[PDB]
Amino acid sequence: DPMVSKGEELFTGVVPILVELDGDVNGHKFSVSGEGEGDATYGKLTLKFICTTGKLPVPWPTLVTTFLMCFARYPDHMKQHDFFKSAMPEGYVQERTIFFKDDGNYKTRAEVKFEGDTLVNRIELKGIDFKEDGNILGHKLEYNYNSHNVYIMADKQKNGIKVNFKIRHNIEDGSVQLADHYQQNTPIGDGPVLLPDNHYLSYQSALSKDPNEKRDHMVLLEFVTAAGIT
Repeated sequence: DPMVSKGEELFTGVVPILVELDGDVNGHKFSVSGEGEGDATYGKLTLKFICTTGKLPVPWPTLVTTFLMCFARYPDHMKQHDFFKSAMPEGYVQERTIFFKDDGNYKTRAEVKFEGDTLVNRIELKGIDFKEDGNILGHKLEYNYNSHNVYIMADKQKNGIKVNFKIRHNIEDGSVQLADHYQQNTPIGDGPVLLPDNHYLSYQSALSKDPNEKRDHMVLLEFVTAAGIT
């Protein structure tokens, strides 16, 4: 397939990744930069993020979903369903609203595209109506992360996709903080893209720290695999 060849070919080895995020949650402002690499053949992403403005005023786990679905491994039989690579190299817009149960919400806009050989994710995040002393601004979330499926459907009329899923973040008391994600993606170019049948991505994420790093930071290792079309 002369299309499936194009974006495919852009992802066949290890691709450098740059992430930049500008954030404001209840007027607490911050910036983060990330670097690493993705290897879509294996669905493998390796990233390190740094808060460049000082102390991150939200828990790192809350930003994992915000900080690259073009790196998903699509099985050969499901390659006609890979919208994210098909939008490349011109890229796509990824928008979300993240509703923290009994707390505030995040609204994000990102552009994901190539700059030369580097895959870049540029993000603006606004949070509002957070509780001062709640789980997010009160930093009551454990530094860990659960496996989760991400459901994708076509949104034909916007020439893109809609994605929906729930994240449960472990609270330090043994409870959980739900984060209800609503997502839309649409290509930046006017060229054709693959519009998928309903399917899902399986994510596994592992959080860690760099023992030599004094800045406020997070190391993220993610595996992501498309499924749900036999």
